[PDB]
Amino acid sequence: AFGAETVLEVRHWTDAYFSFTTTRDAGFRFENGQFVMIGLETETRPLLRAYSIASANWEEHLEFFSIKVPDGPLTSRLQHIQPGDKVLVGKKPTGTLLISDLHPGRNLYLLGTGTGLAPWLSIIKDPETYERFDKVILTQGVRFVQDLAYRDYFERELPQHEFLGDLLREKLLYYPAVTRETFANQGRLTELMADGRMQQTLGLPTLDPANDRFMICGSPQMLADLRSLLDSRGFQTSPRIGTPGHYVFERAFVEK
Amino acid sequence: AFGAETVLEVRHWTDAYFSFTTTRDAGFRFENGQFVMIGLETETRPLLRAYSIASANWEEHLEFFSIKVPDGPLTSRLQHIQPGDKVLVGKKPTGTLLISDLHPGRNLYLLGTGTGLAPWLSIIKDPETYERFDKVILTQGVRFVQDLAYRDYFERELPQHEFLGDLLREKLLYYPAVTRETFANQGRLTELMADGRMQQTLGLPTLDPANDRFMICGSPQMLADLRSLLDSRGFQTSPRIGTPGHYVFERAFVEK
Ligand SMILES: Cc1cc2nc3c(=O)[nH]c(=O)nc-3n(C[C@H](O)[C@H](O)[C@H](O)COP(=O)(O)OP(=O)(O)OC[C@H]3O[C@@H](n4cnc5c(N)ncnc54)[C@H](O)[C@@H]3O)c2cc1C
Ligand SMILES: Cc1cc2nc3c(=O)[nH]c(=O)nc-3n(C[C@H](O)[C@H](O)[C@H](O)COP(=O)(O)OP(=O)(O)OC[C@H]3O[C@@H](n4cnc5c(N)ncnc54)[C@H](O)[C@@H]3O)c2cc1C
Ligand SMILES: [Cl-]
Ligand SMILES: [Cl-]
Repeated sequence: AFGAETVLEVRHWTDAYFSFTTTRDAGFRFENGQFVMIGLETETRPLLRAYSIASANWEEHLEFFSIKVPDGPLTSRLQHIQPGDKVLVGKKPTGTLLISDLHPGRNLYLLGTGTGLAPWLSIIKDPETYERFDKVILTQGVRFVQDLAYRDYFERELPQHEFLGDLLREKLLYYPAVTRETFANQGRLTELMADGRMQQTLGLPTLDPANDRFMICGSPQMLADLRSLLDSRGFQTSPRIGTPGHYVFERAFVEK
Repeated sequence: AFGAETVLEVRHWTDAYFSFTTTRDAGFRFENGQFVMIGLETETRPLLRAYSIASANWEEHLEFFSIKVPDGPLTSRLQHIQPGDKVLVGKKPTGTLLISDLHPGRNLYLLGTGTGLAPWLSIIKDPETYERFDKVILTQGVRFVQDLAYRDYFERELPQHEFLGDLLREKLLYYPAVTRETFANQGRLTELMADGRMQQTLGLPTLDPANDRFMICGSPQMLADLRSLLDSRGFQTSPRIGTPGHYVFERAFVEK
């Protein structure tokens, strides 16, 4: 059920976040935005947790973007992985963060906090994302400036993607947000959207249910707050996988 | 001079050939087709050898395609590398296998035997290769059918390259050759070209110095034989790096 894959590269962003890549089974297929069970072998039972696949389905490796919880059963150990180590990966990806469950639209907003950024790494590398949308707004809301992950990638490297680059300079807009200190965009994503600061910064029109589509991935609080905002502006959720709406959303984690 | 990189993936083709990938230094730049010194740390002095870079310069990792010599000082050890191991990689790539040293042409023939295939893995992934040529003929001459490396990649996977695929189906022609047993294309590359079997199979015209360009990488014998053939047909070699000709060539190894 859970075959081992091998850890390739590992990068630590902060004391709380790190990324890693693994090998990918020949028969492993997924839709961009989906999550899969991953984990570790132990002295007893394997430790297994849901993780977004932070890479596109056309890519040769898998990537994961992970929290580090000091006493978390999985991540207390996962944080110490090294190239060559084994990480268990499931066979059955699933999840709600699918552009196929978004009604036709013009602007695609990817609203993520913390590790909620993970599925966006997949989505922004899907060619179909750009076939369907005029603008793709990539966000990450974090606490401090130093917490922003993949910043150089988004700001410098991705606009040079030998293959996606030309399109990305035209369509991909990066909007980092920081809560706990002064910054160009200071606040929760809900607050930056509530008074239209996000749209003003990006040069986009006031939110409109006919035009704007959302994918939302974050804390229980951010999901509740953003859903309340969008619902109050006339946006309708996708009610289940396979049924389209103006937005889709998925818990980045649960407060256990 | 020789910083360590980390081994990522390893694949054994036969008892005599294997491939591996490594991390790449942020400041490491190269022209497609070039070689670099690589090697291993030891109990004394590092073991260092010239290796073609078997990947394109736009890619995030390096790949190498290696012989296994039973009592070879480097490869007796290199064959046992595992994910996570360190491989030394030089800073100063060089070499003659540069499309920039080919006069304008129509068809690009990549004539390789054994590990001579390595630089072609770089060249066939360079977008500039296809800007400059109507057809790219990818060869590997080997002894037995089972020795052909990357066969599924060339025949099945590469024509589906999410980004290079459309172009490759149009322009990339794979021509495997085998000497020691019956096969669609049986013989040395020199022999398959001497009587035009290669051109007939591929549906290309008789060799013509105005139109056909060659990059040649292989054994001392194959280089001598192919140069004699091409020279007798009026093709002129590039005399040095930076001065263009109808063909370029480089030793895949030396008989020590
Ligand atoms: C659909 C889904 C997708 C998920 N995708 C990811 C992902 O891409 N990356 C990832 O790191 N985790 C993801 N998670 C959370 C993940 O399943 C684990 O909870 C996480 O690996 C921590 O495991 P643990 O055993 O160390 O801590 P656990 O005992 O699961 O969690 C303990 C506490 O850690 C905190 N926590 C757990 N995960 C996070 C998190 N991601 N961000 C902030 N705080 C967290 C919460 O306070 C939680 O109560 C996802 C969860 C679900 C349900
Ligand atoms: C410009 C250049 C590029 C090279 N690129 C590559 C490359 O991409 N991949 C690679 O494996 N080697 C390549 N080589 C050969 C390489 O430098 C080493 O010789 C090889 O790694 C074997 O090292 P060793 O110490 O094990 O054997 P060494 O003592 O170097 O060689 C001993 C014997 O092994 C045989 N041999 C060595 N290399 C090969 C080979 N590649 N194919 C068939 N027989 C060989 C010869 O009989 C040689 O006399 C290249 C050499 C040069 C000069
Ligand atoms: Cl929020
Ligand atoms: Cl030959």
